[PDB]
Amino acid sequence: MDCSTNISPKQGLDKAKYFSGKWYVTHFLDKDPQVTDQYCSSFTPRESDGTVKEALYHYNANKKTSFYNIGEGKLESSGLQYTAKYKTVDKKKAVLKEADEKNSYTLTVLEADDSSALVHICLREGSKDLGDLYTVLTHQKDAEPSAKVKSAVTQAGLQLSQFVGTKDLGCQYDDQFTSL
Ligand code: HEM
Repeated sequence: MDCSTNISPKQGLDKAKYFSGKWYVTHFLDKDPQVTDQYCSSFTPRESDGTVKEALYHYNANKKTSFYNIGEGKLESSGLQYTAKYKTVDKKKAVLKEADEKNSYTLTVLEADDSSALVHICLREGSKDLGDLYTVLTHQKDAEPSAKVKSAVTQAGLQLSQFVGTKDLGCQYDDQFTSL
């Protein structure tokens, strides 16, 4: 597998709209999943002098288990795009593994407004691309994405209908973990 190539951040986006609130994934598009388990995710991204830190949460909807990470990276010269190394933590944010130099993700923001966003994420380990994911995001669980963000899905060459909708998965979030 190869992460999608035509990916660059939309220019003219207002970063205070992305580094805002918390995000819940309402729809995801996973190109070549190595597992069949489907997940829910929420994260809280903050930025300061070009360094991003974000608490990251995954819920396995089949096994009904959750795992936790903290990402850190630097904004690119191109705009709202950053490559993040990440720690592995427990629900109390105790560090189980420090960030290393082989594991990272690149996050690119394709659209972001007052209520919603579209972002792309390539997860990598050493020389291999592990996962390519598009995610539609809202600020509350199960809120409808904006017409603008829906338009950006189609602009990106995609069909929203072909994403997995997370509402039917029976998601469970930990809003204490994502807070702050
Ligand atoms: C609902 C949306 C998402 C889905 C379906 C999803 C799915 C997955 C899956 C299946 C894995 C591998 C789990 C394993 O077998 O260990 C994973 C790992 C990971 N994801 Fe996501 N993910 C989502 C959202 C996100 C987002 C928004 C971010 C970044 C902000 C992110 C960052 C990561 C990272 C860093 C890992 C590596 C964790 C590790 O190696 O322990 N994910 N995700």
